[PDB]
Amino acid sequence: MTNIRVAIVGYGNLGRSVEKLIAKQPDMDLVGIFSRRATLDTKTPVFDVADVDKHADDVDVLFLCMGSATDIPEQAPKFAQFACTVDTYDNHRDIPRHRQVMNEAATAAGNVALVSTGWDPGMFSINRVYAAAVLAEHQQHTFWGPGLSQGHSDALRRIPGVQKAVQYTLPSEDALEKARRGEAGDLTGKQTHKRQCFVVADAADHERIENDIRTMPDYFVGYEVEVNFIDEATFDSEHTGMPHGGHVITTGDTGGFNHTVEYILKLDRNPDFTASSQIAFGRAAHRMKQQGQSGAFTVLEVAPYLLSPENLDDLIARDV
Ligand SMILES: NC(=O)C1=CN([C@@H]2O[C@H](COP(=O)(O)OP(=O)(O)OC[C@H]3O[C@@H](n4cnc5c(N)ncnc54)[C@H](OP(=O)(O)O)[C@@H]3O)[C@@H](O)[C@H]2O)C=CC1
Repeated sequence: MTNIRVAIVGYGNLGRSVEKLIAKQPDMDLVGIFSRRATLDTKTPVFDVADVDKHADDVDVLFLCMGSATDIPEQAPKFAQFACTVDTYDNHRDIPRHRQVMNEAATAAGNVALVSTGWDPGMFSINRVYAAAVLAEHQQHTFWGPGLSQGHSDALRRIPGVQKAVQYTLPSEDALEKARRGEAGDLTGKQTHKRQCFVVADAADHERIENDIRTMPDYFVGYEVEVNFIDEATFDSEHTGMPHGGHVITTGDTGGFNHTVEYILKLDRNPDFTASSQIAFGRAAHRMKQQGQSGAFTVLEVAPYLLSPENLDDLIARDV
């Protein structure tokens, strides 16, 4: 058994998660980390991202863990010419373009690029397509959370007087139920999710801050909001985590008979589950290349069995 040689590009939250999780794999060897920074807090060999071309023959798959916002769009295609790549790119409106670009790079180099893996895009995208394909006439919605929202948290932190803050996006239990019954067709995004804020500020600024939040356009205006002014000690203790998750609910009618399909994710640590998904798809990319395949693919184009470290025969005999 020849293990798959993998490397990590970008050492942030995701990068640390995949590094830590590769040890739990029976068929993978971490060759090193390609970073823009020289000094990293790890015993794993660190290399300059500029020297990827010099290790092209020591690596089978590159786990791209840089920022989706800017890094991915411009850097990703370059790495596809050196080995199979796996990213968790999440800009939905840019995925078709990303795929086309990654496909040209991967095809030319003869590698396989797995784009937009993770839980969303990723696992949620898969369930969305499966549930919609099965239930011809259907209604579908995806709720996010309970979970930390980085975008909304930043809006909170930029309010004058806020020392520390975090906001959790929580799906409205009322909206979830309606969706399960198939009566959520007419619900706005303003009523499917609730917003919970935890702010650390001087008691004298509480009245204003609370009002700034409730009237903040786009972010909180029109939503059910709940503000909590906690002690710094309480914040550091129970609000320095990265939890997340969500629900993908699909309902359908088969002639006077309703069917509900619900996929739920409860993650204690977002980067850990994302890394787990990315890794599994890393195994799939390698396998696909072996089978003579090349190009860029989404999670919708890989047969399920490809992500598993077990042989197909064991899977069919035990899990089908
Ligand atoms: N599809 C999905 O379900 C999901 C996708 N994602 C995507 O995955 C990505 C995850 O990145 P994440 O680790 O959370 O974010 P970070 O910002 O922590 O990591 C981003 C990049 O910035 C760099 N950098 C990291 N830490 C530092 C630092 N301390 N000082 C200076 N530079 C640093 C890194 O590159 P370098 O080491 O080279 O400096 C790293 O690759 C996101 O962009 C998101 O779009 C996230 C969750 C889910």
